[PDB]
Amino acid sequence: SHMMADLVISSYGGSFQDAQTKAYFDPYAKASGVKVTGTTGTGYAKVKAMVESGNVTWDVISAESPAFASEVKDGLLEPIDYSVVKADNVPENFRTKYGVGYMVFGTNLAWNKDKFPNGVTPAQFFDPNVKGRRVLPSDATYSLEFALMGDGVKPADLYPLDVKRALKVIDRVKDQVIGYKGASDIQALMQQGEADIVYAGTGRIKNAIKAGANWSYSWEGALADTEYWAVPKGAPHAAEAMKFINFAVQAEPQAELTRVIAYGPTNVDALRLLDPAVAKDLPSYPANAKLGAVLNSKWWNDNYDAVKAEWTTYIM
Ligand SMILES: O=C(O)[C@@H]1C=CC(=O)N1C[C@@H](O)[C@@H](O)[C@H](O)[C@H](O)CO
Ligand code: NA
Repeated sequence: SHMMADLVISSYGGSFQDAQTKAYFDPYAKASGVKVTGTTGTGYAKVKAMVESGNVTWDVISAESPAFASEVKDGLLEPIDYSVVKADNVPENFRTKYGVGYMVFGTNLAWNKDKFPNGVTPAQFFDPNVKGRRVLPSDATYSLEFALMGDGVKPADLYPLDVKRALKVIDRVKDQVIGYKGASDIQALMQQGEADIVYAGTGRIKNAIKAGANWSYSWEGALADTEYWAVPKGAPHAAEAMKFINFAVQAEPQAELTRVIAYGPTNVDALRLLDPAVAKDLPSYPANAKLGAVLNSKWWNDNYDAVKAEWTTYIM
């Protein structure tokens, strides 16, 4: 097998995609001689539509664990070729039949420092007396766990999610929620000063700060999740996709990703390559982990369809 066209990788755009281009896409292109083209739009609904039409234009996707669970459940993915993906320094739990866990990321409460000098706690985010333009994630995933922790549900007691309660909690501040947005849209709103309080990926928050946004954040009520490399069923360059995944999950590219954006590696040999201070900005850091929870992809696997049908009518 050899690439005669570009290898198309679907991700989330903005600063995270810039980080993937710098750590993974351009280094892979240089190492292999493959032309690599990053695109946006990754998500369960789009992967489903594309795979079922038989018009697969994405060779690799980046999938968050609930989207990945739905994709696996619908048989939308090629099994990973582990004769090609060789990464024994990536723990076996991340090397799944249909995807390779390559990143651990937190989703955190962040606030504009000038609007909130004393910060914002998850309880304050869901307090109608606290005035501020709020932005929640675009889907029910992450949003529901945040609402529940904001309402005093202990991280250890999160799952099974009390969906009715979570929606009643969001109801308290719904009139102050300006949007249910994707990661790139949230970072843009922070930088432009069009939002005052958000729930977003740590890397997006810290990149907005790097760009001059006077915002702060905390690990209180944060939700950690795993991101996977997967290959849509019927991907025209499925074998080439395996070679990219193999390259990308090695210690050095994984370290280059965490160098540019505050998301964590799955490769155990990546952290010794990085500044020891990066550890403290990751979900696995014990002082951080105790203040939030880890997304339960088994619960989402079993409840996503029911939650989605409700969420759509809820935001509309
Ligand atoms: O793009 C990012 O920086 C981060 C990094 C991994 C990831 O899946 N991200 C997106 C999620 O934080 C989030 O935007 C999610 O896709 C939406 O809320 C819809 O489920
Ligand atoms: Na979401």
